[PDB]
Amino acid sequence: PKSMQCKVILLDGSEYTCDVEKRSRGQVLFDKVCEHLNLLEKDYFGLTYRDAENQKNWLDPAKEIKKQVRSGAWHFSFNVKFYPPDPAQLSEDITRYYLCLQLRDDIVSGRLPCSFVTLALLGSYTVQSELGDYDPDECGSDYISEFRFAPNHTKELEDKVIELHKSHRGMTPAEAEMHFLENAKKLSMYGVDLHHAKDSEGVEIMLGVCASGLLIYRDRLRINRFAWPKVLKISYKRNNFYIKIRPGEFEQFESTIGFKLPNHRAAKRLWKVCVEHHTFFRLL
Ligand SMILES: NC(=O)N1CCN(c2ccc(F)cc2)CC1
Repeated sequence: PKSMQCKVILLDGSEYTCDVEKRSRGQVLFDKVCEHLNLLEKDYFGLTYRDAENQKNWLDPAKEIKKQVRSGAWHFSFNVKFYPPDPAQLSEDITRYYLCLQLRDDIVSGRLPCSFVTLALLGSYTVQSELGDYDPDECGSDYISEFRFAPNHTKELEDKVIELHKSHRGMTPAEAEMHFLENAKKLSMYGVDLHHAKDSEGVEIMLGVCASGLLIYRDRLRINRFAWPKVLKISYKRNNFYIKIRPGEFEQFESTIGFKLPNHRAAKRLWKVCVEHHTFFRLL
């Protein structure tokens, strides 16, 4: 029974290595990673891989690993797939911990934009969680934390993290993680998966997929939002992704909005993440 070596980048930046039979489905590897992580609330998470075009793909747990990674290495990341709109409702602290690690990467990477004050507040809760109570000993007037807090670090941001850290005396790791999440969850790009596209006139837009629906970023002045309820039907054909929108009360016919994606695989990928989010956020 021939087994393939799998390497998984965990949310703390460390590598987990295991073996699975070469005809294994993605669920087999995912179950092994989740057990390694002592994670029970597995529904929010998944494994990503990079395809032959270097795009991030979700590893489908129901399909053979080999028929997804195809010609590529058996190298994966462990990621949040469905960002809970109310992290306080998760049953375990360890779930909330992994969600925090994902969000810290979302922030440092610039996928999750954040004001100066919110970067420093989020930062201060991570420090409280990881080091415990503020200690003046590990912080002179020239302190810079090992912790990555932001896509661009400034001495002013480092100072503001420390100032807010001082206010969190007595806060336990679970408490600090919950405060982190209560703030992060409110950010306008929280849990938003962004896809480059063109509208039916060839104008460059972004399509965002999240818990509440599909977003269309045309410009800062023009953001259309389709709650899952309003979305009747979704489909892809060639390089195109089409969305059917419910008629308003006492309108006869649905509207179709068509989008052009970079290529057929980018269209299919957007279609599948939409399918997944609708099913998830219709059951949650
Ligand atoms: N198999 C079926 O009978 N349905 C058809 C509609 N479909 C859907 C998917 C995504 C979305 F955004 C809106 C609707 C769910 C599956």
